[PDB]
Amino acid sequence: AAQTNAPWGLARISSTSPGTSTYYYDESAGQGSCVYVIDTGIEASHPEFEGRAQMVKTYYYSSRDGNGHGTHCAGTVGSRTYGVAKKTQLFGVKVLDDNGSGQYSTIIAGMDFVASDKNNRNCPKGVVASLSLGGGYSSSVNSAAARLQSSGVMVAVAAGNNNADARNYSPASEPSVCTVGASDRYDRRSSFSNYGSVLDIFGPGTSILSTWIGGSTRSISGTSMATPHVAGLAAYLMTLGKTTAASACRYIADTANKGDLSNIPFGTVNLLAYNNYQA
Repeated sequence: AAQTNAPWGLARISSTSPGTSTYYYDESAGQGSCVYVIDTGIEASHPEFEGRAQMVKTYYYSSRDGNGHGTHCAGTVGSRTYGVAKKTQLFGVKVLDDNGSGQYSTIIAGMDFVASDKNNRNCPKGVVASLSLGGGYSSSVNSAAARLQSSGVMVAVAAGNNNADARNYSPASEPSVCTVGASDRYDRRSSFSNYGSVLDIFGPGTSILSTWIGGSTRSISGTSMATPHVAGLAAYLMTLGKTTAASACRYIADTANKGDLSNIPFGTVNLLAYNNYQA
């Protein structure tokens, strides 16, 4: 399948080269997989989700995305125009209030929720969790992410937007999940992107166009926008049978574009997510 005039990030993940604008992907498109977007909620009614998105859990007075951040990440995972896996199922877990903030205990509870809730969902191709969130180091947030990964969900988390070593952030520093940095359309490390030995992969993170609340769209930046590219890619690769939840991050890193990124600090992986689809 070929999506002409795709967002640069989608075109990048199916390209050996920057600077193209067509997204190439196998039509299976994540069919039969599930991605949990653990964030501010998802505006499920957005026409870009085609009835494939729904809220399954909130810890606040509403499950509605009053922020837009969770809707935007969900759109990068699986919306028809802006998504990596255009046929996956999107399950919203609202752990962040409409200010974008949330207590670690609520975030931990949401990860444990996903690790149990997947047994209530039909995900024969497998389960992914996209965690475009984080804060300071927390061994209990790390362990919650490790438990979610251990239960058979591929966990993709943002490295963080501090232009620092991700070692001091959670769940970015949990080694067993998949920590995602951000790159820009010129294959530069995003100026804000965290780095370090704990990073596993980079995805498009600068000026990412996706869905927004009120049925709209907008372009915003963050390692938080690189994560749903990797989450979506995983669900795409799992649907294709090329990897499992336990080995998806390792597979994505094995098959990534090597050494194409600039301003990658010494000791950080120079790997850019790549679906390696041959049309």
